[PDB]
Amino acid sequence: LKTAYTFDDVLLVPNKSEVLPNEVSLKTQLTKKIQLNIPLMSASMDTVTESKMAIAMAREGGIGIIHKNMTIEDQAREVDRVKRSGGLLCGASIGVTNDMMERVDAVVKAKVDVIVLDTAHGHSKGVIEGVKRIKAKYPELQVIAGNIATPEAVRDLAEAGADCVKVGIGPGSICTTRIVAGVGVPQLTAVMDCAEEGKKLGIPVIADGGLKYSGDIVKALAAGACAAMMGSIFAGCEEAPGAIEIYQGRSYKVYRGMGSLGAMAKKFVPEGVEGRIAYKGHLADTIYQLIGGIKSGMGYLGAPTLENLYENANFVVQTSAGFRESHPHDINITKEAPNYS
Amino acid sequence: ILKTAYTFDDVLLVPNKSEVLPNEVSLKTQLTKKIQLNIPLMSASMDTVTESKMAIAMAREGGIGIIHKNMTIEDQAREVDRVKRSGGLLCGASIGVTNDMMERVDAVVKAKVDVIVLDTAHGHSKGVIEGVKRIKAKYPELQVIAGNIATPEAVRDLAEAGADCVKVGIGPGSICTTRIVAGVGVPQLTAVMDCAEEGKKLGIPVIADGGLKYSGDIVKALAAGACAAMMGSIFAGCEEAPGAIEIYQGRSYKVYRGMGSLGAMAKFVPEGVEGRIAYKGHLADTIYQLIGGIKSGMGYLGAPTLENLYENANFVVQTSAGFRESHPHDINITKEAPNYS
Amino acid sequence: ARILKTAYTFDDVLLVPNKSEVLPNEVSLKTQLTKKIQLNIPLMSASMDTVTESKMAIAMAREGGIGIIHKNMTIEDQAREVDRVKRSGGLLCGASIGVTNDMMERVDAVVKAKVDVIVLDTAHGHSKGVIEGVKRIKAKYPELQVIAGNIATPEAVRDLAEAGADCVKVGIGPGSICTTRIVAGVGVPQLTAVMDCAEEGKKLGIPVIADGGLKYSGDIVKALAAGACAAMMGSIFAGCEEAPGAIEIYQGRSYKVYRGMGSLGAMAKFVPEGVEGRIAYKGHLADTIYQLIGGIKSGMGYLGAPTLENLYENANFVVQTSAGFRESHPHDINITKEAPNYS
Amino acid sequence: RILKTAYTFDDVLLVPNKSEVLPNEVSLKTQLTKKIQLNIPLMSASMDTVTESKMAIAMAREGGIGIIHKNMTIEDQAREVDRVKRSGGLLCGASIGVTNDMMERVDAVVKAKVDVIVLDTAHGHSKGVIEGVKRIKAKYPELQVIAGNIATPEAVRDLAEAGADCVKVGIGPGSICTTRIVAGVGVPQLTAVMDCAEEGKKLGIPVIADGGLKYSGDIVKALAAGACAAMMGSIFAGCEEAPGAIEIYQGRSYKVYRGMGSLGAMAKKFVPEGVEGRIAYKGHLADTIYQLIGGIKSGMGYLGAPTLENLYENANFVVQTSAGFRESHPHDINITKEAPNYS
Ligand SMILES: C=C(C)c1cccc(C(C)(C)NC(=O)Nc2ccc(Cl)c(OCC(=O)O)c2)c1
Ligand SMILES: C=C(C)c1cccc(C(C)(C)NC(=O)Nc2ccc(Cl)c(OCC(=O)O)c2)c1
Ligand SMILES: C=C(C)c1cccc(C(C)(C)NC(=O)Nc2ccc(Cl)c(OCC(=O)O)c2)c1
Ligand SMILES: C=C(C)c1cccc(C(C)(C)NC(=O)Nc2ccc(Cl)c(OCC(=O)O)c2)c1
Ligand SMILES: O=c1[nH]cnc2c1ncn2[C@@H]1O[C@H](COP(=O)(O)O)[C@@H](O)[C@H]1O
Ligand SMILES: O=c1[nH]cnc2c1ncn2[C@@H]1O[C@H](COP(=O)(O)O)[C@@H](O)[C@H]1O
Ligand SMILES: O=c1[nH]cnc2c1ncn2[C@@H]1O[C@H](COP(=O)(O)O)[C@@H](O)[C@H]1O
Ligand SMILES: O=c1[nH]cnc2c1ncn2[C@@H]1O[C@H](COP(=O)(O)O)[C@@H](O)[C@H]1O
Repeated sequence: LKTAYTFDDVLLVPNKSEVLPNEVSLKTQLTKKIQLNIPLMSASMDTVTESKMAIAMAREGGIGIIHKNMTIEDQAREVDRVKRSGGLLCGASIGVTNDMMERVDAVVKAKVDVIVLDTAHGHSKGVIEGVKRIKAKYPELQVIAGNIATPEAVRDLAEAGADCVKVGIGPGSICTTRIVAGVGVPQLTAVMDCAEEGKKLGIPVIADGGLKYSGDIVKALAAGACAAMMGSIFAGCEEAPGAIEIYQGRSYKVYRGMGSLGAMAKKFVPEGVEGRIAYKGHLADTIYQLIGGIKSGMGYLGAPTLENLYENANFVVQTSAGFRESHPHDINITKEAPNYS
Repeated sequence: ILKTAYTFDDVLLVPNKSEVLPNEVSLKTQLTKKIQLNIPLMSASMDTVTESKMAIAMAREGGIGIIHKNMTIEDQAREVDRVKRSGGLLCGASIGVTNDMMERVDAVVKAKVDVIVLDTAHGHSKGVIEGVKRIKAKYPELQVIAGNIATPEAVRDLAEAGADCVKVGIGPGSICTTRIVAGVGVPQLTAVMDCAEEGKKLGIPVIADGGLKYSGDIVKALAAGACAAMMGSIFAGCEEAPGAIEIYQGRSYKVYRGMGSLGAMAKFVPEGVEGRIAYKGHLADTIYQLIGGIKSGMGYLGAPTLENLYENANFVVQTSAGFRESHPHDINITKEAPNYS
Repeated sequence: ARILKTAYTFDDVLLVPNKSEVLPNEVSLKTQLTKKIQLNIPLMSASMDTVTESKMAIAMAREGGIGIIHKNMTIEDQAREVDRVKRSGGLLCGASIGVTNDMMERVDAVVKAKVDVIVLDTAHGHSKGVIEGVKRIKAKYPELQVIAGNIATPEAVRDLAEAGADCVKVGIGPGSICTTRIVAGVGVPQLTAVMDCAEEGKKLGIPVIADGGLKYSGDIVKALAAGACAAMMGSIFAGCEEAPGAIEIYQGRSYKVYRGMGSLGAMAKFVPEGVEGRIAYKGHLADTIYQLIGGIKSGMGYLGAPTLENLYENANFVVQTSAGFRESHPHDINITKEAPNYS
Repeated sequence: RILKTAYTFDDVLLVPNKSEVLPNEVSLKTQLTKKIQLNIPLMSASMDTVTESKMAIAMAREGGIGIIHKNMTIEDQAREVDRVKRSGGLLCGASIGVTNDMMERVDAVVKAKVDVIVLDTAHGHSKGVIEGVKRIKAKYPELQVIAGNIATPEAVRDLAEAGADCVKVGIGPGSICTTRIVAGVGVPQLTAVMDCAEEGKKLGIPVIADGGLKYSGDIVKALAAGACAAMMGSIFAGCEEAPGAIEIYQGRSYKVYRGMGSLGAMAKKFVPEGVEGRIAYKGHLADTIYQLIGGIKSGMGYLGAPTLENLYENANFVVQTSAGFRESHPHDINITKEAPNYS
C-alpha cells in the first residue's frame, strides 16, 4: 500500500529568486481558449456562486460557475446577468440527466463561456458519453469534465473531448463522500498524479476542494493544476447567496454541500453536510489576501510565471510535529489575521 | 517488529472507471456455502444489540442477527423460535466455550437456527478448535462460524477444525478495552485483509467484526475481502435493540456496553466498558443509510457485485493530515446528517 | 544521514494473538529480578517520595512484588524504613542509593537493616560515577544485589554488566512526571529502549527493568514481551492509599500528590527535570495490583504463553498509527460507568 | 516530486552516551565568527517585541548577544547600539534590511561600534541579499555579516560566496510565523539546520538555528545538529527586559509578542506572514537564561560532551512518533505547580 498526501502533509522548498512578489504573473489557461488573469474559480454551489458571485470573480480576473440547483430558465437568466455586466467570463454546471441538453441550450443561448459537466463520479459512462454528445451538438463549446482523481480518468475524459478536467473526490470541507462511501484520494497526490497526465495530453486540470489557505493554492499550482476551485474560502463573502446570521457577537453565512440534505431537497443518502462559516466581508478582500499569498509563494520559489513554478517546485513531507511548527505555535493570539483563521 | 498495520481510518479506496450506477449494483453475499444474504450486514451478539426483535428486523432487511447468549438456554431457544416463526427468516445464535455448550447448541438447533457463532475472546485457542469439532461431530450440516481471530494462521487452523466461516476482530470494538488491558490486537483493516486473503485460498468466508463507525468502513471491509460486516455500535441505538432509553438534556440516549464489561458479566477484570449512545430510531432507517453508502462506494469503483469490488479495489494510505481532509472541516455543522455524527 | 531509526513506545505497537493452549488463570507471572532475587509478580514500586516508603514497600511485598525505599531522607531514616519492612515477616525490600560522598555510609546502614537489593539510581546511569559506584559497592559487599540505572542503550547494558551490575534499570525520560526529554532533548522511546536493552541483556545474562511510562496493564504486557524481567511504576501506584502524601480535593474529588524526584518540591538555583501534580485517589494497593495482574494474565493467554519467558520468545509486534490508537481505546460512546482498569 | 520527509525538533530525540563529565563540567563556549566569541550560544531575535538596548545589554552580560531590531529610525537604532556598547564594551548586533536606505543604516550602526550586522530578510536566497552582502563587504571588509534567512545548502553556498561570515537558517518555524500557511513555503527546522550546517562545514561558514525553539532541549538538538548558536524570540519576549505591554488573562500576566511580518509590526493593504499575540511574563532575563543554560548543560552531560564540538560529533538522533511525542511530555497527571523550565 502506497501513501498519498494532502496539502498539510507537504511544504515547498525555497529556490534562488531574482523576482519579488509584486513582479510575478498569475495568468493561466483554463482551456486552450479561455485565459484567466488569476488561477481562482468559485465553486458551483448554491451557497457560493450565483450571478453576483460570478460577476465579482470575473472582475477580479477569475471565473465563477453558476450552480444548477435551479430551473433551466433561471440558470440561463443568471448567466445572462453576468454576460450583460460587461462581457465578463461565466461558467455553468450541467448534469448527467434526461434534460441535459435542454439545460445546455439555455446557457449556451445566454453566451456562457464554459460548461462544467459536473458529477459525483466523473470517470463514468455517463460523463464520457455526455461530453461526446455535448461536443456533437456544440463543437466550439468549452467543456470541463469532473470530478476525477486518477490519471486513467484524465485519459478517458480527454478522449471523450473534454477541454479541461476537474480533480477532486472527497477533499471538500463540507464533503462526507469519504465517510459515507470510503472513496477518495488525498488531494495533493490527486492533483500531482492527474496534472502529470494532463501535461502529457495537453489538457489542463483544476484542483477542486480542500483548499483552506493561500498556501494551499500555491501547493496545488506547483503540483501542475491550471487553476484552483474553492467553496469554503468564498462561501463567507457577501457576494455568495444567502444572508448573514449573527451568533454570539460574530457573523456567519450558511455553507452546505450540494449532496447535503438541504441542497438536495430543493429518502436519500447524503454525501455532504450543512453548517455555517464565519463572514469574511467583500470578495475583493479575500481575493487580495489569496493573490498576495500566491505571489509571496512564487517569490520564495523564484517563479515569475505559474509554469516556471511547476517546473522548479520541490516538495518535502512533514510529520504531525512539522505540522504544529508550520502553524503559529506556543502563543496566545489576541488579534485575528486577515489571512489566518 | 513485524510491520505497520492499518485500520479503516488509515486508508481510502481509489475510484475506478465505472459503467454502473449505485442503484444497479448487487449486494448479495455468501455468508457460508449454504447461507446467502441479500445484504452483507450482521447485528452483533450483545445483550444491548440483538434479541429476537432485532434479528427479525435484520432478517427482514436481508441481513442476519446473532441472538446473544447472556440468557438461559431456554430463553435463547425461545428467541430463535420467535424469529423463525416470523416468515421463515434467517437466524443465528451465539454459543460459548462453556460446560453447558452442547446443551445450549442442542436447544438452538431444535428451534431450527440456521447458523451458530462459537465466539470467545481468543478464538485461536484449543477450546474453540475442539469446540468446533465437537459441534460439527453431532450436527454435521449445521453452519458454524468461529471467532474471534486476527491472523491467517488462526484462519487456517479454524478452517481445519470444520468452521464454515471465521470472524475477524480482536480489540476494534467501540466498547472494547482488550487492547488497553492486555496489549493485544491487530488494526482491523489489516486483519480482515490478511485473514480474507488466507480465507479465500481455503474457500472460507471471513466476517469483519467490530470497529465500524460509518458506511464507508463497511465498503473498506468488503473491498478487503469480508463476506459480511458485523456491527454493535451502529445498530445499538435502534428501536429493536434491548436497553432502556435515558434522557440527557432533552435528547434520547440508549445503553450500550461490552460483553466483557462489568455490567454484562454480572472481583472481575473487565475488557469492555458501559455507556450510552444516541437513539437512532427504526433499524430499517439505519440500514437504508448504510446500504445507500455501500452502493455509492461500489458505483465509485465500477463494481456491480461484491466479488468484483474485491478484485478491483485499490487502497491508498492517508496521513493524519489526509484524515482531517477526509471528514467535514473548517465549518460549524448546524444540521444533523442521517449518516454522519 | 544522522536520522534513520524510528523508535517506538507502548502506544505505537500491539501484540498479535498466537495460538493458545492456556487460559488466563493458568499462566505464571514469576520472574527473576536478579539471579538471587525471585518475585512472584513482575511489578516494582518506584523509588519516589510520593510512591514508596515502608507502608508502600510492605504492601507491594505481600502481593508478590517489591518496593524500593526512596533516598530523600536521612541515612538513619532510610534504614528505619527498610528495617520496618524487613521486620514485618521478612518481606522483600529494596532501597535507593546515589553517587555521593556518603554513598557507602548510606549503603552500610541499609545493609545493616537487611535490605535485599540496592538501586544505584541516577539520572544518567551510563556514567563513570555509576560504573565506579557499582565497582566500589561490590568490593565492600560482594553478595549485595545491585540494580544500576537509568539507561537506554545496549552499550549501557554491557558497561554496567561489566561493572558488577546484577540488573540494569532502563528508562530515560518516559516518566509521566518527567521533563528530561523536554529540558535536555535526550531519551529513547521506551518500548524500543527496552527491546534493545533486553536483547543485549539476554546475550550477557543480566535482567533489565522497564521503568517509566506505563499507564495500563496492557503496557506492562508489552514491556514483558519486549524482554524486561520486571516493570517499575510510579504513576500507577501513586494514587493508592499506601503511597505517601496528602489528600487534596479538586473539583469535589479526592487526589493524592505525585511529583518527580527531579522536581523543585522534591529537591527541597535548581534546574528541574520533572514536574509536580496530583492523580486521582485509587484506594488500596490490593485493588490496583489485582487489575494489573488480571490484565497481564489476559494478554499472556492471548499469546499462548504460560511463562514470561515463553511470552518473550513468541511475541510478534505490529505498529499502529494514530488512527489505530483511536480504535484501540473505547470510541464513539459516552462512557457512563467507572471501569476499574480504564479511566 | 516529493523529495523526502523532513523533521523538526519534536520529531527527534538524542540518544544518551557514555559520559565522564557532569553537567557542571561542560563548556558552552561558542563563536559566531573567530572575532565574535560567545560564552553561551544564545541570541535574542531582532524583533520589535524582543530586542532593544535593554535586552541586548542583559543578553551580553549573560554571555550571549542581542540583535537590535530595525523597526525604528536609523538614528534611533544607532543610539540603541551606542547605548549597549557603552555599558562595559558589551557585544551588540543590529539588523539590516534590503531597502533603499540600507547603506546609511549600516553606516550608522557601524559608527556606533556595533559588532555584527544581520542582513535579515524574508527570503535570504535572493539576488537582493546576495548583492547586499557584496555591497556591504566591499565598503566594510572587516565588518562581520550574518545573512539570512535560508533553508537549503544551495542557499548556504550562495551566501557564502557573496561574502557572508555567518548564515541564519529558518524559513517558517517561528512561533508567530504564518509563512508556511500563507505561502506554502518552508523546511522543517531540524532537517534545515542539519543540512545547512553540513553544507556550512564544507565551506567554513557557521550557521545559526533561528526560530521554532520552545524549550532548552530544542536548543540542545539544534547545537547537536551543527548550529554554532541559537536565536529565539518567543523564549525571551516574556522576560522583563523585552519591549512590550503587559496584558492580563485569567490570573497570569503576559507580554505582547508579534511577528515582524504581522499587521501591527508593519504599521511601524498588507498581506501578513506573522501573527500578533502574547506570551506569559517570565520575570528577569537572568532566570530564563539560567534555566536554558542548565538544560543545555544537562543534555551535554547525557551525551558525554565537554564542548559543543564534541556534542555535534557524537550526537545520535532517533525519530519518535506522535505516540512517543506524548510520552516525551508529562502525561496522565494534573500539573499543580509551575516549573521554571516547563509550561
Ligand atoms: C458532490 C457529490 C458527491 C454529490 C452531489 C450531489 C448529490 C450527491 C449524491 C446524490 C448524494 N450522491 C451521489 O450521487 N453519489 C454517487 C456515487 C457514485 C456514483 Cl457512480 C454516482 O453516479 C451518479 C452520478 O455521478 O451522478 C453517484 C453527491
Ligand atoms: C469479548 C471479550 C473480549 C470478552 C467477553 C466476555 C468476557 C471477557 C473477559 C472475561 C473479560 N475476558 C476474557 O475472557 N479474556 C480472555 C483473555 C485471554 C484468553 Cl486465552 C481468554 O480465554 C478464555 C475465554 O475465552 O474465556 C479470555 C471478554
Ligand atoms: C530522575 C531524574 C532525571 C532526576 C532526579 C533528581 C534530580 C535530577 C536533576 C538534579 C534535576 N537533574 C540531574 O541530575 N540531571 C543530570 C543530567 C545529566 C547528567 Cl550526566 C547527570 O549526571 C549526574 C547524575 O547522574 O546524577 C545529571 C534529575
Ligand atoms: C520574516 C518574514 C516572513 C517577514 C518579515 C517582514 C515582512 C514580511 C512580509 C512583508 C509580510 N512578507 C514578505 O516580505 N514576503 C516576501 C516573500 C517573498 C519574497 Cl521573494 C520577499 O522578498 C522581499 C524580502 O524578502 O525582503 C518577501 C515577512
Ligand atoms: O456535498 C458534497 N459532497 C461532496 N463534495 C461536494 C459536495 N458539495 C460540493 N462538493 C465539492 O466540494 C468543493 C468545495 O470544497 P471546499 O473548497 O473545500 O469547501 C466543490 O467545488 C465540489 O467539488
Ligand atoms: O466487552 C467486550 N470486549 C471486547 N470486545 C467486545 C466486547 N463486547 C463486544 N465486543 C466485540 O465488539 C463488537 C462490536 O464492536 P462495534 O461494532 O465497534 O461496537 C462485537 O461484535 C464483538 O466482537
Ligand atoms: O523528576 C524526574 N524526572 C525524570 N524521571 C523521573 C523523575 N522522577 C522519577 N522519575 C522516573 O520516572 C519513573 C516513574 O514513571 P511513571 O511510572 O511513568 O510515573 C520512576 O521510576 C523514575 O525512573
Ligand atoms: O512575522 C514574521 N514572519 C515569519 N517569521 C518571523 C516573523 N518575525 C520574526 N520571524 C522569525 O521568527 C524567529 C523567532 O521565532 P521563535 O523564537 O519561534 O519565536 C525570528 O528570529 C525570525 O527569524
